Amino acid sequence: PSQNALYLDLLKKVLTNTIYAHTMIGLERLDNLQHCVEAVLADGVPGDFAETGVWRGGACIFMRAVLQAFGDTGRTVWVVDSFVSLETVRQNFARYGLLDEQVRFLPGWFRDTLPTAPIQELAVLRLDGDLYESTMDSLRNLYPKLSPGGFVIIDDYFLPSCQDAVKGFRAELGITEPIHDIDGTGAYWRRSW
Amino acid sequence: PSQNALYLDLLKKVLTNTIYAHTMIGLERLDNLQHCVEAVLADGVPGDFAETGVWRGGACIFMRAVLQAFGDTGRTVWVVDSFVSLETVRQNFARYGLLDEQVRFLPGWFRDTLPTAPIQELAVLRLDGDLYESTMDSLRNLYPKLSPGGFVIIDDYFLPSCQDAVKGFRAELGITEPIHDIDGTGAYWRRSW
Ligand SMILES: [Mg+2]
Ligand SMILES: [Mg+2]
Repeated sequence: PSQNALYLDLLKKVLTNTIYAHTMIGLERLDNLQHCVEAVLADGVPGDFAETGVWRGGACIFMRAVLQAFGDTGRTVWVVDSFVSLETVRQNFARYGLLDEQVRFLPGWFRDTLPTAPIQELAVLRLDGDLYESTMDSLRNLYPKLSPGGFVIIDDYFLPSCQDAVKGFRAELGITEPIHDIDGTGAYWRRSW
Repeated sequence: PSQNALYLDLLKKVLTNTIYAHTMIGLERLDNLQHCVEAVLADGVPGDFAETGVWRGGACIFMRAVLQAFGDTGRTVWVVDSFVSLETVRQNFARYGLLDEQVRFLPGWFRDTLPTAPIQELAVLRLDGDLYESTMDSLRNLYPKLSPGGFVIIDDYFLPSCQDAVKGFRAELGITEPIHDIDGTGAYWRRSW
């Protein structure tokens, strides 16, 4: 059931700066990110949230905001990137009053930070898969933490080179859950039960 | 009881542009405007809302937003000024998706538009009382429509010349409901029962 719909609808107008930028990903993809997050809450899919490649942080701020909207104080949002520096993203969470303990930051190269990542389980995994290595590093390390019922979201999936990186990973692991389109740009799938 | 608090809290961060301008009046005065509007809804004080001197319209957008937040479809918000033109304010309501039938516009000089004003009753009357004539025109014409339990809000009350205009009006009508401070700038009073 849709708690604080108005809040989240306004926040998307604001994050996308449609109101006068904090995320390039646009409305349709924030919409997708809302439904996936609301599904894991409603269905009881355990785990934290995590985005690799956050840029200014809008998507991570938004995921945090949905947790705010449904009164979930247990799940953590993981903001993972090299760093548009870290402190700028931090204070981007602040301006929404969401810079708190439900937001943790993993600064550094993915090669270095992800294998030893202090994440136990995920209900949502998100990546702006522009590059081959970034995508594999993210999927290979973090996907195994993705709980059943959890979602993987790939923001630039339909870029052919991103496609191929992704098909390659799904072949490696024998992952066969079917991919669904979002907007001709991004795509996602829900891990099986 | 506080419906959609998160929505309204975010909207104030946005209207005041504390998030990256739509109202100069600031947080404390949007806060005051929230409590007064929530009181008339909770207490059943009938009537529309009306602001004279709106500038970009932020306060009027906000009043409309509180109606959005409490699911009140009956009350109208009156946006009253000469016109930073009218159409700019209109599309300022649009960017929040609140440009609808619960918002009506009274363009023109107060001398011309207010005596023949198509307003029946008010629960909230608001003015940025910078000038003597604007203040009197607003109070004299519209205050008598203010229901019992209704609020009058004067955004620049503590400016000495605004003070005196206002004391003058309250003397004229034998209005004795005591004035309360907001922030050292604005002030308001609640009409008696
Ligand atoms: Mg992208
Ligand atoms: Mg003023």
